Amino acid sequence: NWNQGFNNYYDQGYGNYNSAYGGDQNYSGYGGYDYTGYNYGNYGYGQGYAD
Amino acid sequence: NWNQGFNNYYDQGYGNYNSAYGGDQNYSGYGGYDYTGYNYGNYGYGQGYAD
Amino acid sequence: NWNQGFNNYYDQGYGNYNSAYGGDQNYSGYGGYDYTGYNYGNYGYGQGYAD
Amino acid sequence: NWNQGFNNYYDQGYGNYNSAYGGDQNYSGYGGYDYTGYNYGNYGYGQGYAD
Amino acid sequence: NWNQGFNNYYDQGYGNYNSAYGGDQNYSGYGGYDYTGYNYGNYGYGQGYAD
Repeated sequence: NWNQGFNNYYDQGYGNYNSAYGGDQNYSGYGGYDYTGYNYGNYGYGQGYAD
Repeated sequence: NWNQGFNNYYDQGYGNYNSAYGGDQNYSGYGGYDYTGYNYGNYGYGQGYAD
Repeated sequence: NWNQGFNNYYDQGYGNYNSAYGGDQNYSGYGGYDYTGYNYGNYGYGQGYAD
Repeated sequence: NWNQGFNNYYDQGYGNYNSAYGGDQNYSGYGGYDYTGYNYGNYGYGQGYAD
Repeated sequence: NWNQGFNNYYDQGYGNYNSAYGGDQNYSGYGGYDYTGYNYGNYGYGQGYAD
């Protein structure tokens, strides 16, 4: 028995679920508040940043 | 038994589900509030940023 | 019995769940507040930063 | 019996759960506040930083 | 009986849970505040820093 629900959210509270059943879950994004992010990663074929 | 529901949302509360059954789930986006994001990643064939 | 729910969120409180059932969960992103992040990692085939 | 919930969050308090059932959980990201991070790691095939 | 919850967070207090059920949990990231981090580690196949 694995439980992650039965949560109550008020005002501006939120909650996100990133799940992978029978696999591997990879997280590489951004979260939080009052931040600046720059994405240059390579996820397909080639290069992300060319200098 | 895996549970992630039975949640109550009030006012401006929200919740997102990113799931992958029989596979791998990859997260590379942005979340939160009061942030600035720039996306330059390469996801297909070629390059994301050309300098 | 594994429990992670039954949480109450008020005002601007939030909570995220990154889970992987029958697999490995990899975290490489950013979190917190008042930060600046630069992503140059290589996740596919090739190189992330080309100098 | 393993418990990690029944938490109360007020104002801007938050809490994240990175879990891996039947697997290994790897953490290599950033957390906290008032920090600057640079990601150059190699997670796929090739090299992260090319000098 | 293993307990890690029943915590109260006020203002900007937070708490993160990195767990691995039936496996090994590896931590190699950054935490705290007022710090600068550089990631060059190799996590896949190849090399992290090429000089």
